[PDB]
Parts: sequence; C-alpha cells; structure tokens
Amino acid sequence: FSLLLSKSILTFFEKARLALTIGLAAVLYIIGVPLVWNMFGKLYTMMLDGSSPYPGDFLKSLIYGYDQSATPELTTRAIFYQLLQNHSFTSLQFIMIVILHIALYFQYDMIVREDVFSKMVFHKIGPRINLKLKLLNVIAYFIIAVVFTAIYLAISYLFPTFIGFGLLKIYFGIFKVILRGLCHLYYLSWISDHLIHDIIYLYNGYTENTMKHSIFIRALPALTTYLTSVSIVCASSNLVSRGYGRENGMSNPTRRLIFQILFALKCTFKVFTLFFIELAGFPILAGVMLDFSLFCPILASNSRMLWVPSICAIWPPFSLFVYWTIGTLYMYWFAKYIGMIRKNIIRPGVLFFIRSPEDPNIKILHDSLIHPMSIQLSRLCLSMFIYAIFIVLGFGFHTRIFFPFMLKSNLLSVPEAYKPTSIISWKFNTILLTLYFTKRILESSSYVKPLLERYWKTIFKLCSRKLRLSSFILGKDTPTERGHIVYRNLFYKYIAAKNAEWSNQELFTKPKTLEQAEELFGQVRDVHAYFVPDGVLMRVPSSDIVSRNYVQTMFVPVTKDDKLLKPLDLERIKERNKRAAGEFGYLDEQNTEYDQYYIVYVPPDFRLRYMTLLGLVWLFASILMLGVTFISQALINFVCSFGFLPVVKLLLGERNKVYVAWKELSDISYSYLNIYYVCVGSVCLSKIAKDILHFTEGIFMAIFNSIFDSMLVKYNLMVFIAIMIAVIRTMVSWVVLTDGILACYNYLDESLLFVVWIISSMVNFGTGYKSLKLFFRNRNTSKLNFLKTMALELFKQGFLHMVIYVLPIIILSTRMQDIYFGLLIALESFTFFFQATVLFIQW
Ligand SMILES: CCCCCCCCCCCCCCCCCC(=O)OC[C@H](COP(=O)([O-])OCC[N+](C)(C)C)OC(=O)CCCCCCCCCCCCCCCCC
Ligand SMILES: CC(C)CCC[C@@H](C)[C@H]1CC[C@H]2[C@@H]3CC=C4C[C@@H](OC(=O)CCC(=O)O)CC[C@]4(C)[C@H]3CC[C@]12C
Ligand SMILES: CC(C)[C@@H](C)/C=C/[C@@H](C)[C@H]1CC[C@H]2C3=CC=C4C[C@@H](O)CC[C@]4(C)[C@H]3CC[C@]12C
Repeated sequence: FSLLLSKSILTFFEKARLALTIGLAAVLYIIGVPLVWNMFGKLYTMMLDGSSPYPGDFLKSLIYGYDQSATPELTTRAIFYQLLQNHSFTSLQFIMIVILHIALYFQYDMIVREDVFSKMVFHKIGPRINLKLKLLNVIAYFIIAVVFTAIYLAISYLFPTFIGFGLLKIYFGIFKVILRGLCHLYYLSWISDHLIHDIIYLYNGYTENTMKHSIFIRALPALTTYLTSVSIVCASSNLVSRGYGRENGMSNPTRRLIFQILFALKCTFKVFTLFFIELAGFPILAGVMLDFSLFCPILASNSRMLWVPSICAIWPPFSLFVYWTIGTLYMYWFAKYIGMIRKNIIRPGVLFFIRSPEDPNIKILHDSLIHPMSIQLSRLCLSMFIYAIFIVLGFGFHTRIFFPFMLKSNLLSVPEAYKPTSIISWKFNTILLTLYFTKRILESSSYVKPLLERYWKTIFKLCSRKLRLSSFILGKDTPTERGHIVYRNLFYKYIAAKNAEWSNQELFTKPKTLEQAEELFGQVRDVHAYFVPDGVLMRVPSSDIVSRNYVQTMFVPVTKDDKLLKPLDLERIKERNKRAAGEFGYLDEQNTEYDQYYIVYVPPDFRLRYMTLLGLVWLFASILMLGVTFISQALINFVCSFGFLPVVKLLLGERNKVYVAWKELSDISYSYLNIYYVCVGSVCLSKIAKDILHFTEGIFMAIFNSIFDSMLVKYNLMVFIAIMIAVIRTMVSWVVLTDGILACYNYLDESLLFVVWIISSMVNFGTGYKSLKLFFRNRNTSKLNFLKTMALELFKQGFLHMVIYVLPIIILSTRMQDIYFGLLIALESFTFFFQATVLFIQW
C-alpha cells in the first residue's frame, strides 16, 4: 500500500500545485489586470488635469477617482463595491477596444483579399519546485502584462489626449472665426436658448475642467485626435494618388507601398462606416422611432416621448441593445412582409429598388468598395427617411393622435397597473415571454400565413382596380381601367354616377376624346357620360433583379407596338450613369442576365396614384392589425368574463384574491389593452384560420411544442435544474456534516463552518457541471428524451442523495440518547467505510 500510496500523495500534490497555479493566474489576470488598467487610466487623467480629485490621498484617488460619490468613506464594503464598479468599467472599455480592433482588422483583411480592390489600386497608381517554477512564469507574465498595459495606455490615451487638447483648441479657434464671419454676414427664446445653454455648459465643462466625471468630456480630446488622424489618412491617400494614373506609372516602390497601405485604410474606414451605419445605426434609430410611436404610447404614458430609457435605468447603455433588438425585429418582419407581397401578389418588377433577399448578383463588399460613399450614404438616408415615415406615421398616428384624441379611448393603452417600469421587473418579463411564445405559435401554424396572403391579395386587387394601377401593380387589367369616365355634369359625376354610366350604352365600346365628349354632351341629352382614354403605355423592368444601368432606360413611354413615343436621350443617361458611378465605374460589371421589360399601362398622375396606393396599404394594414387585436381581446374577455370567472366565483369564492384579480383584469380589459388577452385571442383565431380559409374559398399540442421546444426555455430550465441540484446537494452536505459528525462529537467559530460550506459548494458546483456536461450531449435530443434524462439525473443526484443520508436522520430525530448517537455514528462510519473501500479498490 505504501508505494502507490506515496505516489497518490504525489498526485494530490500535483493537483494542488495545478489548482494553485490556475487559481492565482486567473485571479490576477481577471482582477488585477483590469484594476491595473483602471489605476493607470486614473493616474494618466490626473497627470492631464495636473491635480488629483482628492489631493494628498492617492489611494482614494486611485480607488474612487473622478466619480460622483460625494466624499465616499474608506469602508472595506464600500471599497469592494467601488472596485467591482471599476472592474466593470474597465472590462467594458477593454471589450469595446478589442472588438473595434478585431472588426477593423477583419475589414482590412477582407478588402485586401478582394480582387476588385487590386483593380482599384492598379487604376489609381498604375502599372510598375516545479510548482514554484510555474508560478514564476505566471508572475513574470503578469508583470509583462502590467508593463504592456502601462505602455499601451500611455501611447493610446495620454499622448492622444494631449494632442487632442492642442487640436481641439485650434478647432475651437477656427470655429470662433467662422462664427465671427457668419455674424458679420448676418449683420451686413425657449428652444434655441435651451440649446445654447446646454452647449455653453458643455464648453465650460471642457474648458474650465468642471465636468471631470463625464465619459464623453474625458474622451473628447482623444476622440478628436483619432478622428483627425483618420481624416489625414483618408486625404493623404488621394494626395499621394494625385497625378499618377493608369497611364502615368508609379515607378517608386516605397511610395507605391505607402499608397497601398493608405488606400487600404481609406477603404477600410469607408466600408466600416457604411456597414456600421446599416447594421447598427439603421436598426438602432428604427428602434428609437418604434419606441417613440408604438411602445411609449402603449406601455407608458402618451405624454412621455421615450420608454426604453426608463426601463433601462439600471444600466442605460443597455437601451442601445434594446433599441437594436426592436429595430432589427421590425426590419425582419417588414422584410418578411415585402417578401410575401413580392412572391405572390404584385407584378415581378415593381419593387426593384428594394433589395432582393435571393439575388445571385449580390457582392456586398465589391459594391461597398466601388460605389462612391456619398451615393451609398444618400441611398441609406432616403431609405431611412422612408422607414421613418412608415414607423412614425403608421403606428404613432393610431397610438398618439387617433385613439387618445379623436376617439378619446384608451383602447390602445396598457392599464396603469400593468405598465412595465424596469427591464428586470416581472411585468416586462411576462409581457415579453407572452409575446415571444405567441409569435412562436403563430409562426408554427400553417394556416395563418396563407390566410394573410389571401387577405392581402384581395386588398391589393381592390385598391389597384380602384386606382387604375392594376396593370402596373398586378400585371392584369381590364380595358376599362385605361381611361376615366367623363360626365356631363358634376351631378352625373357624383350624385348620379350609376345612372349616368347606365345611360351610355356605348361607354366601353367606343373611345371619345375629352373635347369630343364635351361636344357630345352639348349636342345630346340622353347620354351624360363618356369614356375618355388617358395615360400612356410604358416599359417597366420585368424582374426585381435588374442591373441599375438597365433601370435608367426602362421607364419610357411606348406605343402599342413597343415603339418609343420619344427618342431616348442616350447622352443624358450616360451622364447620369457617370454621376451614379465614380472613378471606379468600369470596374463594376453588372450582370444583364435578368434585364427584360414588360409593357404596362400607367395612368396619369402616377406619383399621386401610387402614393395613394401606399396610403391605402397602410390603412388596410392598420385595419387588419387593429381588428385582429381588438377581436382577440374581446373574444378572450367574453370567454373570460362570462365563462371561467363565474365558475371561479362559485368554486374559489367571491372574495378570493385570484377571483378579484381576474375580475378587475377583465373589467379593465373592456376599456384598456391587455397584451395577454390579445395574444391568447391571436392563438384562438390562428386555430380558426383553417375554417376561415375553407369557408371563404391541436391548441394544447402547439402551445406545448412552442414552449418546451424553444432554446430559450430549454436553456432556462437546464440552468435552473443545475442550480437546484447544486444547492440541494450543498444543503445535504452541510446538514449531514453539522447535524451529524459535529453533533456527535459535541455529545461525546462560524468561520470554519463557512469554510467547509464553501468547500462543499465548490464540489457540488462540480457535480452540477457534470449535469452541464450532460446538457450539451442532450441538447438536440427529443423532448421526451430530454425530460427523461433530466428527471433521472435530478432524481439520482438529488433525491437519492436526500434519502441515503438525510431521511434516516429525519426518522431517528437514558438509553435512547446513546442509541440515537451511536446509530448516527455507525451509519456515518459505514458510509465512510464504503467510500474508502471503493476508493481503495480503484486505487
Ligand atoms: C431607396 C428607396 C427604397 C427604400 C426601401 C424601404 C422602402 C419599403 C417599401 C416602400 C415602397 C414605397 C417607396 C417608393 C419609392 C420609389 C423610389 C423609386 O426608386 O422609384 C422609381 C420608379 C420610377 O419613377 P418615375 O415614374 O418617376 O420614373 C423615373 C424614370 N427614370 C428611372 C428613368 C428616372 O418609381 C416606381 O416604380 C414607383 C413604384 C412604387 C410601387 C409601390 C408598390 C406598393 C406595394 C406595397 C409595398 C409597400 C409596403 C409598405 C407600406 C406600408 C405603409 C405604412
Ligand atoms: C456608444 C459607444 C460607446 C459604443 C457603441 C456600441 C453599440 C453601437 C452596439 C450595441 C449593440 C451592438 C450590436 C450588437 C450585436 C451585433 C450583431 C452583428 O451581426 C452580424 O455581424 C451579422 C453577420 C452575418 O451573419 O453575416 C452586427 C453588429 C451588432 C449589431 C452590434 C453593433 C454595435 C452595437 C449596435
Ligand atoms: C493628429 C496627427 C496628425 C498626429 C498628432 C499623430 C498622432 C499619433 C500619435 C496618433 C495618430 C494615430 C494614433 C494611433 C493609431 C493606431 C493605434 C493602434 C491602437 O491599437 C492603439 C493606439 C494607436 C497606436 C494610436 C497611437 C497614437 C496615434 C499614432
């Protein structure tokens, strides 16, 4: 036994050495390194200002720094809270810096690898003791990390901030000169005064060093230095490229490499800016207007203007994540709607400007490199403005200017008692989970989308037929749409429209011009209406995937036989193409595989007609959404006020808390908006959708699938079970030790009990990590297999441990004292002996 006993002691020593090396390295690299970074940042800020926030005492200065806590005390608890906050701040800064560097390097690599980038470049320049040893390493690496952090923070914050002071003083002087010139030109109280006050406040805070806490006012000099450096790089690329071209070769190799680097950086910044806008600022601003128009008037008061900032009061930066999420969700749903319309309802070619999700001729990087930044940015701005019109007008009208004022109704406003106030609150979480589960149920159903598509087909056909846009929007039109019916009198035009139409028996048989129609009205009294053809046939693109050059030639009027009514102005088209392109126009090679055109009829006043069509689309979408919402709410309310509530009144009583809660909920629902009722009714109508489809031409299973099949619920449940089993086994272990061995020893210092509790907690967190390992193995398994595996694991490592140790003690709890204590000692000794025997057998 002695030989491999000593060997096992050596293995335990190796374990302990490895555990200590990992633990010390982890604690240092996770705590000290962010704290060393933050202390160096505070020291550099003090050097820049020249004075510490707390003169003389540098610890408090290096602990609290430039914070708003008024004279905080040096309490160990206060110190711990402050250091946690400092660690969070520095972790956020480091994460942001690392992400920015990674994104920029990836953009640089992708652009450099691109072949069209090489073509652009060629166009511009033209052709040519062991434990101790390990620890030593850990400490040495930590010292290297600390000195690297000091140097990097120096070169990245200290010097940039000083150069920022200089450059920002220069720019303030230049701005002052420009303002003086503007005032001279000009010469030769609530809103503006408030804005002037805010700007003067910011300027005084920066210049007089009063705002020492603001992140923005501290980063202003460094940000100015970085922006100036970027501007210099972008301008110097063009400056180096001056003169040289495809004809004038650039012989010098060093200058060639310098330009290659500068141009790569310029393209990196251009593509990064465009992508950052389109992917963050586009969704974030869309979410901001969604908050302004829909969420704030509904989940908050109409008087307020934004709602997400209030619920993100815990950590205001999370409002950006919330805004991005809601904006991205809105854009995804709008893209789905446009996809449905494009797929089935409207003519293929109408929505050519909107980007087609399934387009083989998509080269995002190539287009970002070649097309000028101004043109792409302008297209983004107009698309953003159109999305703003849709969001703000379409939702905010109903939520702000229609229901509260015209109808004087709170039917589109959550009741005061159920308005969420914080993101972590139960109200917000319940609303969000209800919406998520209902969305999952609706998407899972196979009859909702079809019915919706049929509704939109009917709506589009009706609106287009009314506006005489059937040919342009749908592709099929009767000849009656190709002219307006001129009536003799306004009475016949409006009051007697049907009578006047019936009077003319030659209306659609023969076309009459306007002057001829007036002449016939003057001559004859029997007929008071005639058909006057108007509008001209036009060429329109026959597919959504059409080269941008083709679009510039495919909106020209034509005769019946595909002959242009006016000779095409080719030179103007070429000039517009040159403007739409840039120095790199020829490099773009647009594919003409899908460049075909339809000859469709376009009525007069086309712009007004399709604007009215979009207005009618908004009107009918609003009618559909409001009808679905209110029908769902009314259906559930009728079911849950004339249905279950009387039953609860009989069974649960008339004064029970549950009965009062649901009764008040229903009574408010008759006048307010309950999202829960709306969602449940939406599920019910989704079920009725099949019957609706059949006539016009299970529930619990679906709910179960949607709930217990989503990855969110699975992850939440598995984490909950892991925590539960860990805490259960910790309670078992602590109770066993204390109310067993300790009590028996006493029969025969909180610090020690907390220490052993920590040890048991660590070992049982390892036990829980065993279940976490089970999670990954069973992540994709079926619901029944998942539930059975989870139940067996929980049972065995939970209630089995419960029964083996605690329950006999439960039952067991003069000679009877001795019997009790001896029996408990014997059972503990038997368990210890069994464990030791198993370990010895394995050994
Ligand atoms: C960059 C702009 C695109 C923005 C992307 C996001 C917008 C989402 C879709 C909204 C469509 C409405 C915007 C119309 C803008 C037309 C710009 C253009 O390039 O036109 C050139 C063309 C030609 O204009 P022209 O007749 O002046 O001729 C110009 C001739 N050349 C090219 C030689 C100079 O105009 C059109 O073809 C207009 C067609 C509009 C058809 C409308 C389809 C309705 C179907 C419903 C979809 C909308 C659902 C959302 C509605 C919800 C309301 C709340
Ligand atoms: C205000 C300063 C101090 C920092 C600003 C950071 C924000 C603008 C953050 C908050 C949420 C971040 C977004 C959170 C997550 C992602 C997902 C990511 O998605 C993809 O890259 C898709 C790629 C593919 O699948 O092809 C794009 C960046 C983005 C939106 C981030 C962009 C930057 C955002 C908007
Ligand atoms: C205003 C310009 C013309 C003058 C003053 C140049 C200032 C230099 C010091 C600036 C301009 C660009 C800055 C710069 C660019 C890129 C990086 C990489 C990053 O990972 C750390 C910061 C670091 C290393 C900084 C250091 C400071 C630089 C080099």
